[PDB]
Amino acid sequence: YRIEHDTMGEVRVPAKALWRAQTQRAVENFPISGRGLERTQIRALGLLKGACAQVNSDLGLLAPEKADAIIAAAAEIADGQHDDQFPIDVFQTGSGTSSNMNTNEVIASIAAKGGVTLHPNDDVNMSQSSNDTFPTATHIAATEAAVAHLIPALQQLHDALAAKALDWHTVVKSGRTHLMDAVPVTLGQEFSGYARQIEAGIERVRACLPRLGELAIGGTAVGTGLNAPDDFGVRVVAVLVAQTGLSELRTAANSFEAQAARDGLVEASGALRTIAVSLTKIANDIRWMGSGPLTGLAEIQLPDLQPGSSIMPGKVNPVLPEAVTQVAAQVIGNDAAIAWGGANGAFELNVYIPMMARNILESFKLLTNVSRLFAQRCIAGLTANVEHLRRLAESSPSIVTPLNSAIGYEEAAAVAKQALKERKTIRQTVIDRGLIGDRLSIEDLDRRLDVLAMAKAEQL
Amino acid sequence: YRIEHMGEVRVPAKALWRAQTQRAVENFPISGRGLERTQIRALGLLKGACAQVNSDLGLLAPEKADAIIAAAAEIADGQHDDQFPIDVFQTGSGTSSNMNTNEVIASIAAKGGVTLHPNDDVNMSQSSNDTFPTATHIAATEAAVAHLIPALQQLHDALAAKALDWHTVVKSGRTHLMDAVPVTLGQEFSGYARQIEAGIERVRACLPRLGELAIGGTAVGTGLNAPDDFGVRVVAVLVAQTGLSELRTAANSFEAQAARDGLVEASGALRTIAVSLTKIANDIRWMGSGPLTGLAEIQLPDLQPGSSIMPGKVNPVLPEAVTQVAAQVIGNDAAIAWGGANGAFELNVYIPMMARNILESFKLLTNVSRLFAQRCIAGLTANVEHLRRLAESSPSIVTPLNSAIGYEEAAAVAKQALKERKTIRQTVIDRGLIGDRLSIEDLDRRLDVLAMAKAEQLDSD
Amino acid sequence: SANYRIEHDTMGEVRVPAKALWRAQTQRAVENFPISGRGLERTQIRALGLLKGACAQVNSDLGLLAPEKADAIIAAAAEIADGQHDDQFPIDVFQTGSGTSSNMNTNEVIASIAAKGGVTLHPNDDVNMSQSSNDTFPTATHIAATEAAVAHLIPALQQLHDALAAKALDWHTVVKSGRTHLMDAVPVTLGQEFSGYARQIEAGIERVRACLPRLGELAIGGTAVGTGLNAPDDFGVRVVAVLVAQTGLSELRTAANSFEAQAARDGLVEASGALRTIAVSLTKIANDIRWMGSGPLTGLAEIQLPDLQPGKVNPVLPEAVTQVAAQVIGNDAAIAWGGANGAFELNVYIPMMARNILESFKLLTNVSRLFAQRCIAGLTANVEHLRRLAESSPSIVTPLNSAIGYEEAAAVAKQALKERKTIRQTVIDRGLIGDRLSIEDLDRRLDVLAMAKA
Amino acid sequence: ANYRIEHDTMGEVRVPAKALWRAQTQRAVENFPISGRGLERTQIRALGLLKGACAQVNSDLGLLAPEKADAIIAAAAEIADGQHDDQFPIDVFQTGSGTSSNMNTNEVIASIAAKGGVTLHPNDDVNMSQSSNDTFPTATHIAATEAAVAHLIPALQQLHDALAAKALDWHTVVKSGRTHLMDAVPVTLGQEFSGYARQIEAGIERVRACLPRLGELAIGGTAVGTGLNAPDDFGVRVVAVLVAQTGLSELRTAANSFEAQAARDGLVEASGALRTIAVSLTKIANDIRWMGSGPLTGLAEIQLPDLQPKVNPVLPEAVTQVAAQVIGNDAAIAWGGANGAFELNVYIPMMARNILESFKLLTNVSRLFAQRCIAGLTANVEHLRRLAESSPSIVTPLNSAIGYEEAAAVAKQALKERKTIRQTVIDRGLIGDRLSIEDLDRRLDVLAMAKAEQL
Ligand SMILES: [Cl-]
Ligand SMILES: [Cl-]
Repeated sequence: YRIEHDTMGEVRVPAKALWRAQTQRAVENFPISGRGLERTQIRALGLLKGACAQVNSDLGLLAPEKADAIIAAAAEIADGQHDDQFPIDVFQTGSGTSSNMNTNEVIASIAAKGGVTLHPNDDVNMSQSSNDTFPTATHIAATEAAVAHLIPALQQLHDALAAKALDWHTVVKSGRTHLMDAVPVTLGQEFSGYARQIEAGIERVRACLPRLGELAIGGTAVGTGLNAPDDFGVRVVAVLVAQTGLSELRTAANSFEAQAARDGLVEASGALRTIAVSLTKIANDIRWMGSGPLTGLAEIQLPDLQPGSSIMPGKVNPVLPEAVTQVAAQVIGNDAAIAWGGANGAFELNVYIPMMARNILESFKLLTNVSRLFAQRCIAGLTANVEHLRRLAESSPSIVTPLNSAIGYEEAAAVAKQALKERKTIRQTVIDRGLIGDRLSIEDLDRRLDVLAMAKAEQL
Repeated sequence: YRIEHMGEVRVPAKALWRAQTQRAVENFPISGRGLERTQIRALGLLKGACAQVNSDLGLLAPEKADAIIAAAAEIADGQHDDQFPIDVFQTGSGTSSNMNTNEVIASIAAKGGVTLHPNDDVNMSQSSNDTFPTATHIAATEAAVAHLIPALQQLHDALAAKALDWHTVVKSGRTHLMDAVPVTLGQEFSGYARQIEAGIERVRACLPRLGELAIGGTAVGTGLNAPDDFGVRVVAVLVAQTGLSELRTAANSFEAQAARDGLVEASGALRTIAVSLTKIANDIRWMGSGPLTGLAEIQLPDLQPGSSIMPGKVNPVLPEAVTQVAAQVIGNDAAIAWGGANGAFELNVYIPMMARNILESFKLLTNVSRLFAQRCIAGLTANVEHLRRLAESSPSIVTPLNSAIGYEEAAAVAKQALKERKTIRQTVIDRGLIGDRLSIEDLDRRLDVLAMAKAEQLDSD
Repeated sequence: SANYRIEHDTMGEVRVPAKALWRAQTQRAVENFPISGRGLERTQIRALGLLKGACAQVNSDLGLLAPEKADAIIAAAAEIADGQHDDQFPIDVFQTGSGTSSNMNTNEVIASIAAKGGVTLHPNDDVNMSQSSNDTFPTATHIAATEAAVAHLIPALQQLHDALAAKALDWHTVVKSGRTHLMDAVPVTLGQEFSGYARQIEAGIERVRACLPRLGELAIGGTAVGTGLNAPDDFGVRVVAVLVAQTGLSELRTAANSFEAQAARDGLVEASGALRTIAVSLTKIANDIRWMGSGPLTGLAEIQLPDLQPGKVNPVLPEAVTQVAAQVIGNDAAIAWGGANGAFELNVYIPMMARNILESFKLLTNVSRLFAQRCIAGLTANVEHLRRLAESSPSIVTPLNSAIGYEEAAAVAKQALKERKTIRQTVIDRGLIGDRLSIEDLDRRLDVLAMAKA
Repeated sequence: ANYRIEHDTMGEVRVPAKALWRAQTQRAVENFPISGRGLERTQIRALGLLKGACAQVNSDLGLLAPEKADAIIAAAAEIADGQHDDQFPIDVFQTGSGTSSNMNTNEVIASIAAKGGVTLHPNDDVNMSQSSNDTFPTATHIAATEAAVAHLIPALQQLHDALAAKALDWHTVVKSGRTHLMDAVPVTLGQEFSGYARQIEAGIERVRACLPRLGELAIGGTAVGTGLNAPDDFGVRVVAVLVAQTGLSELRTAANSFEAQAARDGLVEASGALRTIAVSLTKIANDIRWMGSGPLTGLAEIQLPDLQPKVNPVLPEAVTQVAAQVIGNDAAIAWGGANGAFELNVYIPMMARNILESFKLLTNVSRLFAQRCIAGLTANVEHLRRLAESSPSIVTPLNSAIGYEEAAAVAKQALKERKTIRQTVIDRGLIGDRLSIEDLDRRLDVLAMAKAEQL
């Protein structure tokens, strides 16, 4: 432990700590959750501070040697080398000013090790305020999370579902509506439905990016840009785009809206929440399809991933659909916290940013990781019980309707009843009731009862 | 009372519905609230378009189809809103309300001498599962395009007009509710206007999927027992007759019946708009707070006496209506997502509940946005001189004095200005700082609070 | 020209529909708030009428109001309470958040009624004597909610509990396979499952009763801000005594703290949490029941639900129940949102909170009785099918754990599935009948009804 | 050499050489890398306590050899104490029964015992008489009950006491009431704080009211609630040991063993109380930051203690952000709670994460709020009295003498002419037989108008 002195007081910080006094005071002020910023927010703070130093150097406001040291330090933070140097609670001052100062202090300590003296506020925070920085970092992280990680994971899941839909194009089975027997579908058609939900999910995320990517940087304390260069925003954004390749980043359409509100995070959480709703449907159908082996639906077999029960030997459970539906619940909860924070800004500043940031970035992370796992450890290895599915379809009261024009709906209903009673196919029941004659050939019967043709699947 | 038929069922004399509707009436006495006029309208539009297409394809006799088209137009025109008694909380496919529509059409046609079978004729090529969701998405799409977006535009334009009027009305900023550097009222209102403009963008961005219709998918999405092009033909007629260009056949017919994800998506946009409106309305009632113990920045138009007991008091009732509507939209949004997530296999069976909530959220936001615009925003007046005096008295504006008198003396100016409740300018003077290091002209340039707000400068015209 | 008359308030003159019993302030509110198109419910109008009568009674008792005026208010308030004048309450739910407009609606309509019997009442000075909207509208709201809880919801839940409990008794020995993670588990009885459902509803009643000490708190007497200004010091205790006497609801009480009772609506938030928990319970019960009724061929086909429209019946009441639960969850979020956002001496989200909490009580009340009477009571069990499912679960190997150990039991279950044999046959075929396991042991242990430990 | 082979009924698994977990835990490490966060200290504590108690009872009943039971009890005590938290690597977002974390505890106990020369089978011995399906929700409800009783209620009591202390200190500090954000009649700062204190007091009542069901434990129901493979009194014996060790008398066996496993309704109920407390805290914190606002542009009614380093209301901001998180967590909890199927609700680890977090946030921020914000507030007494006297609504007690409509005209003219209400009553010639100047000055005393009660 080393000793430091702010105005006014003495504070002890850990010897290995690169943060300084203001960060240590915040550590002492907010012992609330014990959880600090995630890797992605820390990275984005590093990206922002490097770009700001670049621009301050470019405009002749910051000595090049100082700028170069900030840029080098900030690069180390952005590269994830100092994730342990950010100890401040998520539940901190609502502008995120404490984490902003944490970044400035850590950068100055890194630079000191290379022989360059940096003032955390006067140099590392030059042209910035305690209010346009943390939300800028939040939107960088969220935009990067969307574009570089979530959309590719969703595409991977989409592609897995679509491949199954193709494999199972002719795997006929009974539809279910209201959980009751219905006319035939194919397993491929159902999975093409799941694939569309994920594809629409990607479209939903893409549609929020024009506003998610808006950055407040340059608006300084109240959105007016006082004490910054007039073009600071567009210059900093240009550097960030050039360096990251994230072309979705842009200066805000209105500098006051970009600090008074965090509506872009609320909008984006809505898209994540819709994806959670879709994933809930997909995962719950899939675990119901896999239910059994003997007292359930037994339509498909999920890959085994681990023993199911500490007490019931040999049982295996749909653990990936469970992870997906729990993740979806968490995204829904996080979404409510985000909206609550978003609605409650006042005048020139929304002061729920650290909480909103935690929730939106966690939702991105959970959906990204569980989507890849779902695709790779569950969807890819599904196998269908093809004969079981076809037998139930061919035995269903739902398929007697195309018999009506041959034998009348009365006799069709009798066929339906006897088929259930004897657990027979409709076909065999028609034969056993002696209905094959000049009225109905066996070839006409097989045409009328072609359950795959009833599913009306496009041939390829 | 009349008797019908299984049977036997008693139905009110002047009722155009028949036995199945009356059964549903007896099965679901839950909320006492039925379909809204917009949903009834959409069912009418859909039934008329289906009859047109069945007629075109030679599946339905022209005189039967003509009778359906005439009856459906009456329903769509709002002539029979009292003929749909079934609870919202009905069978989750909306099949009861679908049959309600079929029965009412058949009764209307009967009065014209034409006999229609509610199922075989009016429900021809349709199922108990692709129709109610189609009508829901028609209603929601119309609500978005024909009503909500124009109402939001009206509010945007009213906010933007105030931003323009108040372009030079300088005041102190507030961050964390604490004194901050100068802004203008016009800047704040341009921020509010952007939030509403962004709200319109959000609604527009959900329309490609909100406008997707299930019609043609029949019982499970396969289109069994309908013509293969039933969907595209019905959509063609609907778009031609209504002008609702956003309507389209669904990209995937199973997704369009197994899920209502487009309603969940659209509710998110409405919910974000509710979040924006909460900010805007809160700020405005705080700006209007007082008259003497609050912020007193602006005056809201009086709309009614404030209090049954405190005489003369007037309250920010339009902001209250807006923030209460926003809470309702947030609650409706949670119900919609809950319904959306819980479909099974080929059918989501939460449609009537989801429909009730999404359409009510459209309606509330539409109506309160226009009232907010017209009865509050349009008539706001600013206490211009009060605002400016507070800005000119702020410790936050001494910074541009630093390069003239040093930051230590600037802090002393700040301290003294507060203690004496004087402006910074007057304090600088009262401390004898005006000499050859600082002329009065220089002082006024440095302490120009409007320039500190950095408002955009307009051109010479 | 003869379509309207002129009324006035402190803001000026207002044209009012000629036949309307309301006056200037109601009419302003009609024009200010055309938002949802829906006004106060019957139950809300009743509680407002009841409250106004009770206030006039107490003002009469204390000699503050002339008995002739007091009697006219009490007479008119009773007409309002009984539902004679619901069409004279046109104001939207989404009005000023104190309910000022609906309070004046009641004052003005009472004044107009009393005018027809020859008595002149000032809507503020007489009908609203000793009162504010800020204590009377939350009081009317909590009266309605307390009444909904005690007189309607709890009895409806008890009816549902009793229907569930009767099935648990009737089906006490109907053995079936338990399911966990949706996969084949050890035996249970249908009766045991329904005893679980009954407990959830019983616990639901316990949750509603636990909120009553704060739901029943009334703000009446606090007037403008909670200080009681312009009311007798004992106005609250006296009005509540009249209320208790007239309604029979002993749960109504004066607030513990008069400032908390007006600055916040925390008791409505609290009560919504109990309703939301009940919606969560109902979702589980209804989902299980529609899955048990599923199929028959493609589903579990465990039970048959009564057919209501008009054998493969759609589970229409489970669908109504789970949709109602979704609504209660949505209403609950709206209520908490309004609840959190009070400022200083007043929470101004009351009409919206009232709309949602009263609707949640109504939906749960009505759907629970329907569910109990028209679904639960007439359920029939496919007893032989259920026993066959119980017998076929590979997890019936579980009671052999103490005899052959977890790992060998797992090997048994897997082979039985692979070779399509019973567990008993597989235990035999694996040569496990020996020193530490006999056929007698299996007859004892593999008995599926005994395994359910009923 | 950096790994070893372990096995389960699904096959062989490579496990890090130094790890005390075994095959099923390692499978779960690979199956669920989702959030990157595992069980909390309190959850691992409760799991350790529970395994120890189970071994004690199995020993008592002669079902488990004493030296095996002793080894389990000793290992479980080390886990409970926190010596092995680094041995619990499994994600929160695992199988929804918590099977993986249950086997995590079983495997780590087996490895700890092996070091002392005792061989335990993770299933047959450490998991004897148990399922994940009764033990994981039992450990969850133990942890939740302990959080409520030993941590949250004392934290709320501390906040209540700090607020009540201000209500006393400021009992006669008169100010203007505000309703709809507009000028109302007088209140005292103390009266307002007595309202805040009651909200927190009611919050404690709300937490106390959920304990009879929060404290219900599924232990003994094993796989589905029937108690199969467990002694008929396993549950009650285990609960007695837990109550004795923890001192938590609120722990109890479940009223119905099927409800206790098929649903997690007690967590949903408890979250509702926490959500209500968040709603209260939001009102309290908002009022306090608005009272401290400005000073020039705001209300400037009170001064908040400066914490870093015009002081920003950072603790009210922490409180309102925590409340938002509690509301979010509460929605996640209800969602998981609703979606059980048949004999098991499979959202337990997610529901546990969220309810335990909500307890923790409310506990810690309530203590910080009490000590570092509420206790040091100072009132601007003269400014507050000036606000009270300036409100035009102070005309209200004249209603009985001049009627509502005239009093309204008085308030309107006072505002217009920038005069006091007293002068305006005079200017309008209202002093007469129905209102003397002595009555007027009696009725307009703002402290008296606040009607603060005798102490
Ligand atoms: Cl297809
Ligand atoms: Cl390790």
